[PDB]
Amino acid sequence: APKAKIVLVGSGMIGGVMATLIVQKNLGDVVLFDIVKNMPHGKALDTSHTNVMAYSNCKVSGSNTYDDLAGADVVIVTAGFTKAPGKSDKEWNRDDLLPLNNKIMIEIGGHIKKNCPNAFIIVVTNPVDVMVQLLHQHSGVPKNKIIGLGGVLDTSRLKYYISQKLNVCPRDVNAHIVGAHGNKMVLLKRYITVGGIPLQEFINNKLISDAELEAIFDRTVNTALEIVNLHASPYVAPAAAIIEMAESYLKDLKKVLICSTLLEGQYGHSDIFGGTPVVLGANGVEQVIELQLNSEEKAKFDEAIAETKRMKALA
Amino acid sequence: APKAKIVLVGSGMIGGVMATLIVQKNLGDVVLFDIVKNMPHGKALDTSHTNVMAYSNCKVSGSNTYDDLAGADVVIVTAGFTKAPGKSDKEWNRDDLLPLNNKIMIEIGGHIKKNCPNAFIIVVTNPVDVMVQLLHQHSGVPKNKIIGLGGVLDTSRLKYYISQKLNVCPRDVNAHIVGAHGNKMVLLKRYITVGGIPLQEFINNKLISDAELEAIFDRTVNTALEIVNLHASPYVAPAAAIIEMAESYLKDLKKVLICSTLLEGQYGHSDIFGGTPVVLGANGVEQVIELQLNSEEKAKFDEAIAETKRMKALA
Amino acid sequence: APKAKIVLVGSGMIGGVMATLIVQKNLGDVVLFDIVKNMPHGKALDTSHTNVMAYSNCKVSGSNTYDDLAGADVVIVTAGFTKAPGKSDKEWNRDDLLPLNNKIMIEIGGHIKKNCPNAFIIVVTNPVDVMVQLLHQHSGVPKNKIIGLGGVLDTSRLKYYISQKLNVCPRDVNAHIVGAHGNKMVLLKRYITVGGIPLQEFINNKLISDAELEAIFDRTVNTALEIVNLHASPYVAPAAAIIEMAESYLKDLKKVLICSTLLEGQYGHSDIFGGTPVVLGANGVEQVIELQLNSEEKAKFDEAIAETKRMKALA
Amino acid sequence: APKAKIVLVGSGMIGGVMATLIVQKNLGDVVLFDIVKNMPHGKALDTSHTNVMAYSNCKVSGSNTYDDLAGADVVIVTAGFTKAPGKSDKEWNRDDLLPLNNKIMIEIGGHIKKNCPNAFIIVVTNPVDVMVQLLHQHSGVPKNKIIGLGGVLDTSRLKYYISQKLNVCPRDVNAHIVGAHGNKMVLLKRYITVGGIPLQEFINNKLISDAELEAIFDRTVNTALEIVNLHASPYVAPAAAIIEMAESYLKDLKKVLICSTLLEGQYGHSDIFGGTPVVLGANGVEQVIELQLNSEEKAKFDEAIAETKRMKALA
Ligand SMILES: NC(=O)c1ccc[n+]([C@@H]2O[C@H](COP(=O)([O-])OP(=O)(O)OC[C@H]3O[C@@H](n4cnc5c(N)ncnc54)[C@H](O)[C@@H]3O)[C@@H](O)[C@H]2O)c1
Ligand SMILES: NC(=O)c1ccc[n+]([C@@H]2O[C@H](COP(=O)([O-])OP(=O)(O)OC[C@H]3O[C@@H](n4cnc5c(N)ncnc54)[C@H](O)[C@@H]3O)[C@@H](O)[C@H]2O)c1
Ligand SMILES: NC(=O)c1ccc[n+]([C@@H]2O[C@H](COP(=O)([O-])OP(=O)(O)OC[C@H]3O[C@@H](n4cnc5c(N)ncnc54)[C@H](O)[C@@H]3O)[C@@H](O)[C@H]2O)c1
Ligand SMILES: NC(=O)c1ccc[n+]([C@@H]2O[C@H](COP(=O)([O-])OP(=O)(O)OC[C@H]3O[C@@H](n4cnc5c(N)ncnc54)[C@H](O)[C@@H]3O)[C@@H](O)[C@H]2O)c1
Ligand SMILES: O=C([O-])C(=O)[O-]
Ligand SMILES: O=C([O-])C(=O)[O-]
Ligand SMILES: O=C([O-])C(=O)[O-]
Ligand SMILES: O=C([O-])C(=O)[O-]
Repeated sequence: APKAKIVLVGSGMIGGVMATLIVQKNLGDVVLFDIVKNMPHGKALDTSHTNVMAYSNCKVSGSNTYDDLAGADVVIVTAGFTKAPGKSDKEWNRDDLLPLNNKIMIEIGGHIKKNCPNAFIIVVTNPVDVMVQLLHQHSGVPKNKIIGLGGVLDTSRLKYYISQKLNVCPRDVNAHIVGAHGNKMVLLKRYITVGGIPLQEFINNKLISDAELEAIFDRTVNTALEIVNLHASPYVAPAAAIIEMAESYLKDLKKVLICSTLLEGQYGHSDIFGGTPVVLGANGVEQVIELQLNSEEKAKFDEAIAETKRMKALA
Repeated sequence: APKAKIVLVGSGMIGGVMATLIVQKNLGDVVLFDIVKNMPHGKALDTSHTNVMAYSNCKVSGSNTYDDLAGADVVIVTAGFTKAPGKSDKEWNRDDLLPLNNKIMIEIGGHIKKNCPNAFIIVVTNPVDVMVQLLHQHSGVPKNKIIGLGGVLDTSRLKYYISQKLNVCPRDVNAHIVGAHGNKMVLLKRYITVGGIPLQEFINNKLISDAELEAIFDRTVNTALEIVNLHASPYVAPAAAIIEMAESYLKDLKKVLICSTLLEGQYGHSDIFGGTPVVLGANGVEQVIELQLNSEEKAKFDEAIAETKRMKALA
Repeated sequence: APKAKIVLVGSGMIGGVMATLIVQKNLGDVVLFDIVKNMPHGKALDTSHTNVMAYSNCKVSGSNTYDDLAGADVVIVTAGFTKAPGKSDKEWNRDDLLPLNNKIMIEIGGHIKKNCPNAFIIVVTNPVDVMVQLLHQHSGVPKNKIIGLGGVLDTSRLKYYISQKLNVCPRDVNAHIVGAHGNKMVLLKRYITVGGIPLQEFINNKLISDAELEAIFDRTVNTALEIVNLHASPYVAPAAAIIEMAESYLKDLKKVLICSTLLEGQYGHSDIFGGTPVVLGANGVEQVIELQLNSEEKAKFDEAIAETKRMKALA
Repeated sequence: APKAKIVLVGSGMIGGVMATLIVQKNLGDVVLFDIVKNMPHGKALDTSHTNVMAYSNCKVSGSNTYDDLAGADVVIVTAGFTKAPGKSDKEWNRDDLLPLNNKIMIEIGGHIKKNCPNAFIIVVTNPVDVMVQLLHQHSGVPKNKIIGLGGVLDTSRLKYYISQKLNVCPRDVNAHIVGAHGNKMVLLKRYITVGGIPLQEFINNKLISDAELEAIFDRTVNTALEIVNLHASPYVAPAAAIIEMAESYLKDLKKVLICSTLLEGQYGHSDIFGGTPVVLGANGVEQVIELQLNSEEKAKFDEAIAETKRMKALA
């Protein structure tokens, strides 16, 4: 009334799952945009039939034409590479995607600025905390209208693994991972709860040990690498996390979700994007929540931001 | 496969909303049982038509026959009075329902024992922490198969009021209210989080004050009384809370939900029911979670239990 | 984005269920407006807490102030009486509500015209086909922006009863009831299908007989009277039907739903509202579908319209 | 209570989407079984994290071990090839998959018979009407406990394309495609409705022409080939169709869904599987609905069955 138009800039693995989920949730019309000929049209056609099964009414079209960004309410950018040429799966590292994906963000930014400067933008392309700022710079959109995927996905993994040990509903575990989406992501032990209860109570009761949690933390950090080596760069959970973010915007849910956003002094950092809880509603990023980190937690945050900064200089 | 059978023992205000929600969620077949002639049949007929609008397939029938408890998978007991004769709305107090509702619990307990001893039982009738134990005693069901409504409802109010001030999604506020469902309910300030973050951070940031929270606590405790004086004994949110509990059981969600359950030493209390977080799944109460209360919080818990104990002696 | 504002003009039995369902479906902010003091505020407060259980974010407020119609995207009018003074339940007839409810529609129409002339209006108050046109006249809204409840509800009953006999999913039965919502509602036997198959195939196979269908038709026509005599004027299924209609508008689903709408020559009738399939989407009534009735079916349609016309002259 | 166990025998493109949708809908625990090492474990891990985003509690595990079929409530067989070696995309034909997939069905059948003879089986592997009977023969399961995917998917395409022309909600178009899932699928023009109304009324009103419908029929038959040539063998809509079928079984919805099932005289055919409306509920195929085809429609049905029969002799 009128339906949202959601343009998926990138129609690869994450793009495909997002289109599926958008139709399931009847969230809006979908454009699967890609530079690859034919493929987005095929995925769009396949996906469009699910309107019947889902009792939805969302158009799904493919596109190779950047001007289809015109009219977009939400733009989700997954365009780019998941691996660097010559690198084995064992040495997979998001940092190595920087020289492959940087020029793509600049190009897409220019098209967003021309065609849909008032759209809400979600950047996914890795290394995401670098790429989101690059796209912010070139798209010209306001700081409250662009975020990067990271924390919703990283914490989904931490929350899930803890829930398996404790035999509780996965979403009843809450947790914070901040700073950057990469190997220096900051897993804040102090900010884990189970049914709203400090995780430390469960540790005290010997229901999960500190050593078990350490292993879960390592597993969380290395989850993408683990999945890359088993199969592929992850896509199902990334897509679900992105759609949770987009839905909070579209429906004005005002969920607290950890995303990469422009810092303007929070944690002692400015002029850079980093992962922190934000509130997503109809006005985009309605609030940037600054966790009251202690000095040791802040030092870990600084290590994460330093990686983003290092790569930004290489970009 | 086969569909759950859910018997609503009591087809009044809460019963009606529960039947509506069960059909919306396609949770199982419903029996609206009541002692009142004709009424449950009328409500059942009205409600049954919503299967079409909801794309569900749940039978909804009315009953005046206790033997319809046979085959029940879940029994929800709302049977009883919401007010005592002669009392004004201003002096409404759940304690005064004790002499009206006690004999009803005994009667229903006998029918559950005969007809559906393996059912999962949710007791709602006030004063609920007294009534749930009375029904436990007379139904003979295992301790893991019977709970009382309280904390999900009480905390829904606290969570909601805080969310309104902070402009976040209501369910992103988490909170614990324990001990008893009544005027001595224990609102645990230390156990409030917003997006998994200690509420104290928001207080420190002057986004909500300690004085504002005090007023919200008072409002939470007095919410039922407020609604009684505006309209009626509450029913929509009670129904939704009950269905959240029943659904966690039926679908094995293993949600952490605060309910009245048999204490066997937790908080220093035995041989009594009280409100505490529990995990609800396919095996009923799968875990009783004991909050690691400090001495001052425990003293408040003791005050709540003392009220339940006092009335149990009067019953 | 921004959330729809849905004003329920009338906060009685149907109003209450609608508010509940709106929060369940997260459809928009809700105002429960009524002339009765305190009651709508109490219902609103109770209902608002269900945002937590439902993972929704819809405001629910009560109102006695007509100016709260300002800003409404959807207005649902249930204001008025369900029974006439002095009449027994056995002689309940929607026609007798005419002198009670006519002035109410005029009053509400004036307030809609002043405060929300661009809102989409759903009229429920009986006798609905008369009341909807009266409100159209006094509100001044376009013909595509106002409909009356009838056919979705009447057919939910027919569809449901047939589904019970045939042991199929209720919504897999499709059926048309047209003309007017009252005792001369036209049940079109030729337009019944089961899984898209003509009902006649099932009759031929002796899975349901013509005599059984006749009894189901009578039951359908007399369903409201049946429920009135068992309990009350129906409210759960009416609410669900209304919300199905409102949702199709709000989400641009373009569902085909039978509603009372202004006829401009369809079926040989003009200058009157009657029940017919329409398509509801973002532009309101996007299409009025005229069934290609045979002469005998049309004669029944004429009998229904004649009742609406007779009462319009009395109004 | 206890959760269903759903084993996906085949963890390729359709398997992946099914696992995603099962978690979205919280339908049961999932095993992604495949002969490929590592891949199913990677997909399972990725998918499992979506329990958090979806508020679900479904295990998702990978497997290379056939014995994990033990305990299965539902088994969905997508194992096998989507294309034949040496064939271009332009000459893609499901018939050519016969020599590649036949031995796979026999092998899987033996493992089902040993490990989960009481499971409900959905066969997807092409050519599906041949493969489903082969699996029936080797698994030994009852005729009411095994179906093949076809008609839900084929009709989703027809329904969708018509809905686009008529600007109505996709699922408000109903249609039947019977006989076989392949190039001789029978598109029954007489059995198309829109909002329960004969499509012929819309043709009479010049809202869609007979020539337009002919083009839509051709498009429907050739949809898989179209998607193969644009992208890949279809997977998103196949997955959604399969999950609609599985869900109707698991939740006892009793939906009418067109599937491949054992014919025992319907349409004059026995000892073969073919596509026809069936009712899916807790007892599996609860009803086989025989459309009362006219002689010309039956001749088309016979042509479809003849293809299945021809390939069965080659198998
Ligand atoms: N931030 C996160 O939490 C997170 C998580 C997972 C993956 N990722 C990243 O997301 C990105 C996409 O992952 P995927 O699995 O979907 O990859 P993919 O390779 O399957 O899809 C990427 C698509 O981008 C397309 N593309 C390239 N240039 C384009 C352009 N200019 N415009 C439109 N499309 C273009 C490619 O043709 C391809 O189809 C990768 O960079 C990956 O590393 C980020
Ligand atoms: N625990 C909680 O958080 C909570 C919250 C709200 C209300 N309540 C309590 O729930 C109860 C029901 O509230 P309501 O608003 O639905 O009340 P209600 O008066 O509308 O309905 C109660 C129904 O119980 C019926 N009844 C009486 N004896 C019966 C019997 N032996 N078997 C079956 N039915 C019988 C009555 O006829 C009536 O229809 C009250 O006791 C109320 O105080 C508890
Ligand atoms: N069209 C249909 O299919 C259909 C179906 C069922 C009921 N109905 C009709 O819907 C109407 C409402 O039914 P209900 O069960 O909700 O009745 P109800 O008596 O419970 O509620 C009606 C409410 O309207 C209020 N009211 C009176 N004047 C008002 C005004 N000027 N502004 C706002 N509110 C006002 C009353 O105070 C009352 O709370 C009745 O007329 C009933 O006959 C229509
Ligand atoms: N009936 C229908 O309407 C319909 C529609 C679309 C596709 N299909 C068919 O479904 C099948 C699967 O399609 P897809 O897109 O998922 O193909 P896919 O190639 O992506 O996946 C098939 C999987 O089967 C696996 N496999 C092979 N042998 C196996 C065995 N013995 N046990 C377990 N797994 C085994 C492969 O390793 C592969 O991962 C194909 O035969 C396709 O033609 C049917
Ligand atoms: O960035 C990624 O690839 C991830 O974490 O899924
Ligand atoms: O017990 C009650 O009445 C309540 O809190 O709603
Ligand atoms: O109009 C009514 O009262 C009904 O049909 O529910
Ligand atoms: O069988 C197929 O490949 C299809 O129709 O999607």
